[PDB]
Amino acid sequence: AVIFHEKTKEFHIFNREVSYLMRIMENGQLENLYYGKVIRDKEDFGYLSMQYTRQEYPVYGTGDYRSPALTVLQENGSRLVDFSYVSHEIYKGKKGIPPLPSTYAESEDEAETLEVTLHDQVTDTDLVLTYTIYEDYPVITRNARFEQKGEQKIVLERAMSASVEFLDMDYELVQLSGAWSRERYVKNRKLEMGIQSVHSLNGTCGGAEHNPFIALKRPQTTENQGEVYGFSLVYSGNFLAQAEVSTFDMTRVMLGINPEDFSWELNQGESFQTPEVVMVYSDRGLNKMSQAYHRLYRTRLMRVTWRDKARPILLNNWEATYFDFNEEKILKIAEKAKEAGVELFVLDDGWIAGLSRKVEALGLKFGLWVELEMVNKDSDLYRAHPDWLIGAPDRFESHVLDFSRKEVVDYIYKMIAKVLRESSISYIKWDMNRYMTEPYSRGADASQQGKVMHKYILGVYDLYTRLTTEFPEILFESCASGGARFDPAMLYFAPQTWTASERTKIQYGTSYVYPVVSMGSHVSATPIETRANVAYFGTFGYELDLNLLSEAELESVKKQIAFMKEYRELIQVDGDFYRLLSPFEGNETAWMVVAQDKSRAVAAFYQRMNKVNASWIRFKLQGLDAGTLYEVSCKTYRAYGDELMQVGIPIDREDLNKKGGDFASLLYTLKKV
Amino acid sequence: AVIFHEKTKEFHIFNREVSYLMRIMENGQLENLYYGKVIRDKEDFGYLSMQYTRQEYPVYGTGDYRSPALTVLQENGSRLVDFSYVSHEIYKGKKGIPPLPSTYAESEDEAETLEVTLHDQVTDTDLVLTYTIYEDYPVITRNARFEQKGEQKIVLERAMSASVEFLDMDYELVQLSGAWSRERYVKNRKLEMGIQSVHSLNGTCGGAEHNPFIALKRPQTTENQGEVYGFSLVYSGNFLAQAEVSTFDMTRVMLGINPEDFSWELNQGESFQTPEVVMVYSDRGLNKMSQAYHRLYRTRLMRVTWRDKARPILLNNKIAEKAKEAGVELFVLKFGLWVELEMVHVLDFSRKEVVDYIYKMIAKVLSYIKWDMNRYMTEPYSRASQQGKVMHKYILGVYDLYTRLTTEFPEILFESCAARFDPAMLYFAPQTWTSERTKIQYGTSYVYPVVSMGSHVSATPIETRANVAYFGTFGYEAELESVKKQIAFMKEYRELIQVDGDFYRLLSPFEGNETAWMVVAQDKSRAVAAFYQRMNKVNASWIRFKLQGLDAGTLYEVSCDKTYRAYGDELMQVGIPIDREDLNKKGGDFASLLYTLKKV
Amino acid sequence: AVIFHEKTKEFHIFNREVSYLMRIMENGQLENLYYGKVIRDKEDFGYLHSMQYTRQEYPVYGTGDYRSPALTVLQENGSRLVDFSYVSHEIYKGKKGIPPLPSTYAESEDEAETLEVTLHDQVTDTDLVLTYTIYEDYPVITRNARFEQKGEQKIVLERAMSASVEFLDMDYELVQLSGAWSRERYVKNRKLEMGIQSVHSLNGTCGGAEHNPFIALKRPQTTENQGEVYGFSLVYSGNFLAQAEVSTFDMTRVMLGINPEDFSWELNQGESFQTPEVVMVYSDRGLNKMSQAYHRLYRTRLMRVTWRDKARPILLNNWEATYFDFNEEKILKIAEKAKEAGVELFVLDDIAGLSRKVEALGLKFGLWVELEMVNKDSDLYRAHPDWLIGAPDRFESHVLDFSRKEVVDYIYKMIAKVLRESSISYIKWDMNRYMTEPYSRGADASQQGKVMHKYILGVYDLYTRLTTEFPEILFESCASGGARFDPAMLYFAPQTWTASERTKIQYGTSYVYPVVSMGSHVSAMTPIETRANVAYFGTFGYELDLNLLSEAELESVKKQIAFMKEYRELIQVDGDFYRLLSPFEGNETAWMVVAQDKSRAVAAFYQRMNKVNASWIRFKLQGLDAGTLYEVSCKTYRAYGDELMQVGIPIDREDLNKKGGDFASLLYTLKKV
Repeated sequence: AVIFHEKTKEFHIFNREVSYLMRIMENGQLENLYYGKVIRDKEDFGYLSMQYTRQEYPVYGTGDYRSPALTVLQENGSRLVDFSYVSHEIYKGKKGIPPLPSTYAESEDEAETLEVTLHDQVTDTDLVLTYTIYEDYPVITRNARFEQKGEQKIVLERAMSASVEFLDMDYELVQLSGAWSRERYVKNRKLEMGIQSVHSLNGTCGGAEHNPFIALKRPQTTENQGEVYGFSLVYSGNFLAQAEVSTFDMTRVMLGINPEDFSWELNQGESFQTPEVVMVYSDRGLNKMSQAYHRLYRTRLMRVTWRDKARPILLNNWEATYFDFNEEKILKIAEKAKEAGVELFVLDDGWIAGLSRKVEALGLKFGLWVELEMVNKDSDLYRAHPDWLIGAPDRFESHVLDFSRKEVVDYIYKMIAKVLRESSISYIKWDMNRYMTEPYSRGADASQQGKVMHKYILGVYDLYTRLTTEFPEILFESCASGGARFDPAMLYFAPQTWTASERTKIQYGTSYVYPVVSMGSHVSATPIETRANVAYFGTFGYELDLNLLSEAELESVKKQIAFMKEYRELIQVDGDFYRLLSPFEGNETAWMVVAQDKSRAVAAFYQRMNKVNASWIRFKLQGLDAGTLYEVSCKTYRAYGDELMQVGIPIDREDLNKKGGDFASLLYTLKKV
Repeated sequence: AVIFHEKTKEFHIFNREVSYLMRIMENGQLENLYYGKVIRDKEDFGYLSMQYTRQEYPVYGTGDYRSPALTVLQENGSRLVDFSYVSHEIYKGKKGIPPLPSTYAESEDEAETLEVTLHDQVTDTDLVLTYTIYEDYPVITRNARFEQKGEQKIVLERAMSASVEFLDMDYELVQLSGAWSRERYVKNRKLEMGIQSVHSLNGTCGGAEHNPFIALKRPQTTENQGEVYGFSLVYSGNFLAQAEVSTFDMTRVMLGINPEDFSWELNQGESFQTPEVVMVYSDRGLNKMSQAYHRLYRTRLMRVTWRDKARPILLNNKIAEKAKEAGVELFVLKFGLWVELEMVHVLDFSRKEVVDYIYKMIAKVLSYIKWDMNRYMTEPYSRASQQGKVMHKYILGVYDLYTRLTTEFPEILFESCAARFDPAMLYFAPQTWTSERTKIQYGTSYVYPVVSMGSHVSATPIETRANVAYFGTFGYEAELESVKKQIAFMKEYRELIQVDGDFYRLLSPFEGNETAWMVVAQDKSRAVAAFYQRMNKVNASWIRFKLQGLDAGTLYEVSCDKTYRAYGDELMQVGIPIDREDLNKKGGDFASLLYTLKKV
Repeated sequence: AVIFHEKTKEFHIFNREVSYLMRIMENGQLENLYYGKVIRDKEDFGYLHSMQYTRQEYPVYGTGDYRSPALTVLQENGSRLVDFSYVSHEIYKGKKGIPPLPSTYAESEDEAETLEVTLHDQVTDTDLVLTYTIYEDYPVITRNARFEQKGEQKIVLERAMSASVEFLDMDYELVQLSGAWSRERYVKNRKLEMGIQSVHSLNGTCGGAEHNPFIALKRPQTTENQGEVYGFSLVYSGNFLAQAEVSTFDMTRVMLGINPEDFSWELNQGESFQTPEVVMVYSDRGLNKMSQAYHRLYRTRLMRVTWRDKARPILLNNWEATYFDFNEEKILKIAEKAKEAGVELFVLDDIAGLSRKVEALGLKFGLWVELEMVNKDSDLYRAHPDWLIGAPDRFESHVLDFSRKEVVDYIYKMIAKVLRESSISYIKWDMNRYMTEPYSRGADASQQGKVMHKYILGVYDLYTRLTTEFPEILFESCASGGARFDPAMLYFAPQTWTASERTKIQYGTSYVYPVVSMGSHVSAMTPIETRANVAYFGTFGYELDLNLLSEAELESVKKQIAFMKEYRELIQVDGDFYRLLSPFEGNETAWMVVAQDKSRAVAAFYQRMNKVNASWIRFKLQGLDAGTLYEVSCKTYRAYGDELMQVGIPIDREDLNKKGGDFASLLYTLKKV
């Protein structure tokens, strides 16, 4: 799928519906030509002065006067660098960057890879650019890598993964942002002459106010037609998503790691790796782009032994920090299992090895709650190794343990593994609810400062690596209270995570890029029916006390559990998410799930505020198969596919008025014949 | 006046037109309380983490999670820093910045100054914040200074000049952007979560891409009513103008020099001075802000010589040619010259050797001299700890060269061309060089005075070009007698257009195809107005263009350059009727008209 | 305030705030010149000077007219062509009064002027009179028309518009007030484009049931505090037609009047026709000042005297008593619930001895009465089957005819017989049906074109005679529908009937109606306090069942009654309404009332959606003097007027949270020193 026309010195990245053209300029740099819909192969695209050309990896210190993408600092105090093409090679299959998480390929003819090498002469460093194209998907990935061959000591202050340029300034930025309890809201803004960007500086976790995602769509693009470009970045630390335009009407969008406190330094024989981006092109709409992400992340990125199974039905329990009484817990589960029929029970706080075997023998699994920090009073590390705590000297400390140093990592792994080795724990839940302040390391030289954030992230990554390669049979939750680690990397390590009108808006916002399975939803102590109807789509759980609920509620939860146990196979692992109505610019939301052979479906309709004496409603589905006699239920009638998609399902708005107040909802079920 | 309210530790500053208030908080930092319309005095404005409060000089790494305005690197390798109030004092006047240009006060009853000292104990560094309030105008200036008293070295990585915060995001950023041949086109955008900014990294030229000026206005503000805020930076090097809104709807703007390739080292006993910013508030539209800026720049900024004096008419390309004296006062090839003192391919003004060499070389041959530069910069390196100061030192070098020349020869009038149209040059070079020129002049008039722009007439008829070129400095580059009549007119009104007048903008080239402006004397005695079309139409409706900034009292004589008399009120509401296809099509497209409004 | 410059033949009406300027053309028609800000009087306006392009006062089709006409008369020749010419004019002082319809008045003959111009046609020998009135110390102008027949020829009228105002440019917006019932009188604004934009009402009876007869025309940048805005209102209750039309030459034209869909009035020798009145208000400060002008004018010079200054009484209603004709339970009610709580008016829904008993307890009495409706069973039907309204050989499904005088006199005799014996002091008239088959069985073929305009005059004269016989009875001109809410009913009946979907209705309708006319009520999700906080503004009333209520509620109702009885003098009869925040943009609402002298005020605001982790709010008020110190909150502090207007009152968002959920209210009160 990759060919090199030697006569013109240009490349071509084929696919079924994606094309990418590159060329080697006279100066020796790399220039883009086209990127979008597929193009038939031609032998010469010749017919198609910096600051006026589209580059692949710009560098400051030349005629180009826009924002750069790379910045080095030599010993003599200069920021000038340039370097050109020396060699390249075409490979087959993903190789994988070792220290960082990434995607992978199972077979051999599933993907293709191109690696091109560029070399600098004055400072003697090497830069390697990697491109990857997936068969059967419209997805392209890229990254970069630095290697030093000479003796000079260089310092890296700016390093971005990707850089893409266009020739037209008529687009419409899209971003996901919001504070906690209202996070991942959809915002969109028009491009204007200058700079527009989003970023994050929380330190410990990823973006808590912004999400490492950014889109670029035409003004007329809607859920069903139009052009759209999507960029996603695989990282958990500080980042920067910038999209500037120039007065000459050219757009340049870049992703990468935040250069706010990046001061990485290289020596001879050392090397540096950078996170990779994922680019998807869709000419049919946001539905198609979101489906591309859903399929790719569900299949090619999540850990094996969890891609085909369906998640269990958890049942946490709230309390007032009572005592460690044994009989009450064992009686509680017996009630829950015998009656409700759930399949997993989790204990919280500390309120235990012997307790693990009893629960398993009863007919259900077990789970725990863990947090990884230290306290200045009783952790005994404060009186054992005071320096292991983070914080600069002579500065007041407002605690978080230092994961930069390898010894700490090993201490915890040897300690936590001591607990995960004799009991039958099959579920655990990681927590983090603190922001990094005063990021100074007491175990590093003054010249090695500025690597602290990246080293911290690498440390948490390799701790997860060791733990999950030692005990490959348990499940993980990314976060419990922070709600700010919702990034693809944690999905690679922890298969899921934690996130009613607020819930509807949040889920609609977050379904642009992440799959439905990874979303964690629960039912808390508005009738239970609407909460169940909104919590069906995703992981399903309960946080309730069985004593406080009457028998009618027990029958209701039994029915709900039966329904979810029936349909979770379709909803989670084999389906396609379709968005129909938007919570924004309206007061109604709607979505549905359709199997891969167009044979079953589940559609839901929600309301936010009651309307009196309003108009009647038509509910138009999508994604079905025309010319197939579907049978709709929930009252049954039969209808063809095309007319059901085109005239919609009638909705009697008095019927939802009976269902409740201000939070009515409905479900529908389809079949084949 | 300014008061310090020692009981509650609050500082109040005001010109009877606006009221700004600060407060010393618990940890010794400063806060912001209110900034806008003037308010009276109470004694206790007490009823009114760090990431939610409003501060006027933020620092990163102590709980704040937004872009900081200060970043210093210490030997230990850390980048953390704290400052606390230690003392304060009050001046009367304006001491001014020794090494950098600034606005100057002449009498001591014209402005009052506040200075607050903040001290850091770990690095033994001093921070001084300076505020100035002008009497008779609603303007405020700020800057900062850094002093080191200890022994260890520290390095400045980012030093901004201002930081102002609000409590709502309901605004609309106004910027002034463009490219070569089309500079300074007005653009509007809506504030939204994230960061939006304008920057410039060109080199020696001062804002070749965006002019260093931003505004911030309500959605409903037109040219005649509404609120507006104005920020202007007096500098010629690389700059940056952020505007960030958080998720709690808290806007925060900041101005300063670009931190892209800035790294200043401070040793024992050393000092660093930052450029000064100027703020203006208005509650009656953009016009009020425009007159405030215009009057201020040409009142206490431009040289004391070319202030009450009009500008000479000029001509470009010997005694035989100069014998054609049709009213021309000055010739360029009295006498004027043109030089390029910076190209040889670019000199290095950071060192003093080249400065002295060129000074002697020019003073050897040294009433009108120009200055040209046609290249930006390339490979910013100088022949190891001072490599980051090259841009700022180059700017300081051209600044001191200008100072020496203007101190030596006090009469020679200098211009400038390249677009380096900053408020810096005007301090040394009082004037600068600049159909299509209609939109360029309209945009530039938001901040700069009308005398600043240098207009010329090239070789469609000539009358329209003359009409558009009257406003500014008039110049040149069967028909000769018309040229005699043109210079006859310009010599009659330049005492009003140039020195004593107020500029008003009536129609807008954007969102239309008309353009209208006019000037008015200090009192309402005389005026001149003009209305330029662009492309002629057909079956258009009748026209009745009105007037503003005018007295609602006495009579006027509307000499349609047919004379009729009318009161001020009507001229405000009904307007002057214009008959399309009778006079506008009489000349064709690009039609223009003039008017006069003598009083009695 | 009116001067005729006979040398130039132009009129000039001015009021030290507005200026209307007219001219007489060469062919005998009237041409407009200017309308807007006041102008000093000059000696001549010659320079301000093809029938389709000139601006004409009262346009007529034909004779070169090509836009929509304003007058259309049919003659026996079959022609439809007329023209008029100026013959005379008259000037005097004080309003005179249109006898058949209602209108504003002047009480001192030094507060108004008048101009009457006469136009004559010779082919048909008919006369037309145009009237103009100007109020001193108000920016308001009125105008109407009148038709007279002199010759023996017969004419038939098909179009009759009350007014026609026209401008020079299309840069405007249209502000209409339109909605269905239970969501009535919203605000929809619409731009102007080449063509026709209009609103109308074809309902047979009541009218104004989906489009209130009001229209505005404001600049695009006009807000509640600055801008230029025009106002037009129509004093009528039947079918109306408000039409704004623009031409390809960019010249708007707005006209009001009667809907000509079923208007076929004819004029015989010596007859006459009178058309309704329009009211025009110009404001240069904004919608607040325009609304204040309407409020003051309608409250003073249009509402019936003997009620313009006294405050309305607190009333109580009982509908939840179901339907049982027992006795002494109502006595126990009025004795120990209503009287004790402090309500002075007790309204009974659906003899004479009971009324006297109620007065002994110290209360007034009320009643409910539907007048224009009959049932086939009703004795009236059996005895007089033709008195109804309908057509032969047509089905219908019963409205009683008022075109005939016999029905009017019968109804008046019956109702006066009822009222004389009892001590009634409050009556609520009702009408909850529309008119279908508008045909009369008493007129001949020629007169079957005026019944819809005729019975409106019938009901007008019925109220005239009733209210002049009993000049001490309050009237409420609605009980279900809220469609008779227009100025004429206000002239006859001082007031009428009307949380979420109520704080928006009131905000919408307060543009052109004083807050005295509001028929607010309290009825029993939400707490009682937040409903009272909305019901305070306007007439206060209760619709509850005090028998079924707990003591905690009866302890708060007394406080509510005390507060309303304290502040109703300020709120109703002497105060200026100010609008601060609008519900059609955000999710908050706010208003306040200020006394005539800046001495005291009351403010409040509401929210509709509960928010979490939101931003700070500075509730800033206006319409107040920056003179002195005053503030009380509910403790208190002190502040100057200017500071209070510019920085506002801080609001702690936690305080709203504890004051209930999703519907939070606050009340503030000011003082002098």
